[PDB]
Amino acid sequence: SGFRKMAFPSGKVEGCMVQVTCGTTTLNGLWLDDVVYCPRHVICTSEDMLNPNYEDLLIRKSNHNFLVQAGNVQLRVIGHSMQNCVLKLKVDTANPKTPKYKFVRIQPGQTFSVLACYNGSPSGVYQCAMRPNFTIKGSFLNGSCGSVGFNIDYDCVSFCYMHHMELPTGVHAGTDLEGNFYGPFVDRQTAQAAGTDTTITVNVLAWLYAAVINGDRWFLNRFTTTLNDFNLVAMKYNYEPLTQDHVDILGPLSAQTGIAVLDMCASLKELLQNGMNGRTILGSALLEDEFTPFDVVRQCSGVTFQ
Amino acid sequence: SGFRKMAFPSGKVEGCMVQVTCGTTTLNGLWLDDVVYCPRHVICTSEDMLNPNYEDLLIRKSNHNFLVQAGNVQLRVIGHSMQNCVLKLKVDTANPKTPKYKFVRIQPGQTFSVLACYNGSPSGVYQCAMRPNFTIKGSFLNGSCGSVGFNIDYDCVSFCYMHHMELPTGVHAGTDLEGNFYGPFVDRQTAQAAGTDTTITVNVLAWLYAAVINGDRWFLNRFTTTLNDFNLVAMKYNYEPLTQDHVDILGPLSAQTGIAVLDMCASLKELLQNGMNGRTILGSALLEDEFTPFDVVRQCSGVTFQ
Ligand SMILES: *C(=N)[C@H](C[C@@H]1CCNC1=O)NC(=O)[C@@H]1[C@@H]2[C@H](CN1C(=O)[C@@H](NC(=O)C(F)(F)F)C(C)(C)C)C2(C)C
Ligand SMILES: *C(=N)[C@H](C[C@@H]1CCNC1=O)NC(=O)[C@@H]1[C@@H]2[C@H](CN1C(=O)[C@@H](NC(=O)C(F)(F)F)C(C)(C)C)C2(C)C
Repeated sequence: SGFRKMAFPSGKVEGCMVQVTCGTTTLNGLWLDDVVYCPRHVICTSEDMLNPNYEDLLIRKSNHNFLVQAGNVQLRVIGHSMQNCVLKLKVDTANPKTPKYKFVRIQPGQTFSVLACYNGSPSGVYQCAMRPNFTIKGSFLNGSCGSVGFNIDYDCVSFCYMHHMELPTGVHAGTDLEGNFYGPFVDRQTAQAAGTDTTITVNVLAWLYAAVINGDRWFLNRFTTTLNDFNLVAMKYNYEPLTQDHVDILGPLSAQTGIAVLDMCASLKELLQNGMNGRTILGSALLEDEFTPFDVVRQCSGVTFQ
Repeated sequence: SGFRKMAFPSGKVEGCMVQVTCGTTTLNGLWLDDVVYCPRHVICTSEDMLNPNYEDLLIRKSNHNFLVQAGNVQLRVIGHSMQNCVLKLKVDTANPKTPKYKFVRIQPGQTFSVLACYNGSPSGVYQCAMRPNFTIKGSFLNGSCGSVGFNIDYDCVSFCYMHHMELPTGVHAGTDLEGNFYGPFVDRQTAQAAGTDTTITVNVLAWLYAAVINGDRWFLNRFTTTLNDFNLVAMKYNYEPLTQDHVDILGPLSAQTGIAVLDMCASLKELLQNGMNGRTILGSALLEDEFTPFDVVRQCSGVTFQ
């Protein structure tokens, strides 16, 4: 029993972190094979960050202007290219610790582990969800850029995120490992808005199923509803509209507990309309939306990795 | 900015996990140097767990009754001893991945990372606090025993916990790495009570300081209090009594924010007496007590590890 927010083991990603310095600016890089990936704003000064022209700024840089360091060991840079907002530095040495990996673009609602890094060294690991507004709720300070997000599929590390910036509301923004930002964000120190953040409904239902599995089920009322009537109520609370695809993904949880998705939707409706009354669910006084149906199944089975 | 519950990177501990089988019972072991450590109830059958006599049960076991497996590789057991509730199996091969380590007994209120394991393979990592009642709020299923808790001090892994059992209220219990349980718990399948769980006051104050650091400070009232008047109110809410040692540990946070500990105590008093009114602090509708002053400082600086 017990339900906790859990990150994937980070060992396979720890071996891929390096420190990338250009001028005075130092950040983290991801060393896979003979390529190091980092945010392209490593070439900027503080002044440049205000309105950068990355092409012109990069045109003044050679391979020798990039200091790539793995522990107390320097890697020799023999190539460099800008791919969208990421800089790829080709090095003469392949990472002997390169795991089986792939680059993926995660969808909103999906979760991933973040290994927060400073000066190429891991500081900590935590779980995040890609919000519907393409922001994350992380914990990143100066030097954290280049810290990556990932999932583990038994032996294969799937990289999905690279940290670039923090927005005015305290939330975070970054790119996939090809350099494309999630959301409308740009890598420039200029005022940018995240936009209305909605609640990942399928994840809230998955979290209600974990609560039921773990004996916590006071919220289960005797009512039921329809997808359109539930959606009509959920949109009033800024909840993402539940679809038949979402219903099918909740399938294994619905089967393991004997509770129809539409019955669980009606209990969610009464929780949204009447609140929690100071009571808790899994030790929380709010409805939690950062656990996918897969996160709940993995934890209610104990899925292990290599 | 941003404040998240963060586990230490788990790579150094991943290399120490092995699978220990005795009869049909399989659990996790911690392989450091030429010794493997696991819960002594690996020698029990389901029936034995009801009222075990570990000495007599162990007396029927030889080195060859213990199957120790690292990946798809068997370790040859050449010695075995019971140290309190842990079984230590001496193997012919030292772990080539043994990091710099030490065994420590943590105090209540202190936190640590748990690398949850099944069949010797890591499944996930999360942070826990040793409650004042010597229980933890984990996420452990069948096979999770032998999963360990640890802290990292730059290069040195400090092992402080080994999982053994789950109590009736869903909470967890285990031992240090010498086999002594935290709390009054025994490794026997018999009804056992955790006892009244109190709130780690110094940690709640540390979490209020992280909230202030991260711009969240609505709760800051214009009142102040004394240690005895605050304690008189905190004991009514099952809060651990704040001491001058606690005040001194909050020092760096008090200095970084310009807020006296006793002023922060008065705001905590009004939060306990009048509630949060549906408002949140760091995205939480409850007062959080699983972040020590050290956890807050580490995150509001970005302390990194080897
Ligand atoms: C990279 N190490 C940091 C990560 C930041 C540091 C504070 N917390 C973080 O997440 N990235 C930056 O400092 C980026 C960088 C220039 C400005 N910057 C920002 O994150 C700024 N944000 C913005 O201007 C905004 F709102 F548009 F996102 C900052 C004001 C420092 C928070 C570049 C190139 C975007
Ligand atoms: C070891 N792999 C498991 C971990 C358990 C499995 C479910 N979640 C956990 O934390 N340890 C056990 O199954 C231990 C083991 C016998 C019984 N057991 C328990 O945890 C039981 N608890 C108790 O009887 C109680 F309340 F006293 F703690 C159980 C009923 C299965 C929860 C031994 C030797 C203690």
